[PDB]
Amino acid sequence: NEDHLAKELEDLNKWGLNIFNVAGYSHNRPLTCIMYAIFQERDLLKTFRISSDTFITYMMTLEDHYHSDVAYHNSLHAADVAQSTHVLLSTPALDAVFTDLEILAAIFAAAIHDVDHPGVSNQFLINTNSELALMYNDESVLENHHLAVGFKLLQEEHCDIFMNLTKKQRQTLRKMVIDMVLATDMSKHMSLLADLKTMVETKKVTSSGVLLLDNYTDRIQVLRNMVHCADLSNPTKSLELYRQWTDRIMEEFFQQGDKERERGMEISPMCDKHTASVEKSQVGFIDYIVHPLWETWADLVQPDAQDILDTLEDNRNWYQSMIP
Ligand SMILES: CCC(C#N)(CC)Nc1nc(NC)nc(-n2cncn2)n1
Ligand SMILES: [Mg+2]
Ligand SMILES: [Zn+2]
Repeated sequence: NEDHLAKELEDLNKWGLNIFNVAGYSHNRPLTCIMYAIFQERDLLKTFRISSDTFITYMMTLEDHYHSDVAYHNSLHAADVAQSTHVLLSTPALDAVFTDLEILAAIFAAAIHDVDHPGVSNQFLINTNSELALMYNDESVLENHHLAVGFKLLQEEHCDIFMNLTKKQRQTLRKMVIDMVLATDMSKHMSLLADLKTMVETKKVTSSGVLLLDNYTDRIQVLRNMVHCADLSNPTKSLELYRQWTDRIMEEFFQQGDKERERGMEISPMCDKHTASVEKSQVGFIDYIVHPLWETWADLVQPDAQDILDTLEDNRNWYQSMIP
């Protein structure tokens, strides 16, 4: 088992590490397992003076706060987004661009970004007058909640993985994590993409092909988009992995649609299992959301995302060919 897990972790720094296999070989603790691996790999425990005890205590508690009975927004998804963010941070076009604190913040944001997800959408929470929608005035309702839970868990006994950060680093990391988790709210997608396109249109690059990100606004705009890209990365993975993600999201969608139907509500797009095409839903998702984003990211970091973008396009056309 340990040999199988070690073999899978040979792909720790690669797009398309098989996180499903990691879950299997870690007795369904993919988030704790992959986060420990990532933090060891980047020397983050040493740099930020985090004991293994504190880190594994926090991570196990965080993972326990992902719901195992939701089909998609469980800790496997979190583990995938964290590992994908870890890969994106090391894209050669971003060499030496981000600080250690920014790296830490992004990976942490990815790990916590869907914690305590109920397996329904923001629109569902708003339209059912949820306590969470009330608390956050319908504004990034889930994403605010994920932040609330992920941060509060830091206050549990032996859980404050940021204890040895400086005061300013703690404040700045909090702000950055907030920015990156809120950037996973799909209501912010068009704004984020507009800003990414602006950065591409005005990009500055060194002689070595590395992006120049002078001011803090540009830096956080790239990091926000990076975590959003990782969140939206399933269609950019090898087809055998993408198909497993699609199976999981459609299970979660159909379950929400059943709740909507039983409440006498209008069923959300793609959530009616008696009429929904899984394949049409994926092609629309890619055409309207994922491909505009990832093509723009690819342009920002060219040529480093070329195989990722080609895989996305190939998967899109494969799904389109499977439409009934
Ligand atoms: C906020 C992220 C979210 C979005 N959008 C919803 C959880 N991610 C997501 N991931 C997949 N993976 C196959 N598919 C979809 N689909 C969205 N329409 C059809 N599919 N969405
Ligand atoms: Mg989310
Ligand atoms: Zn997510």
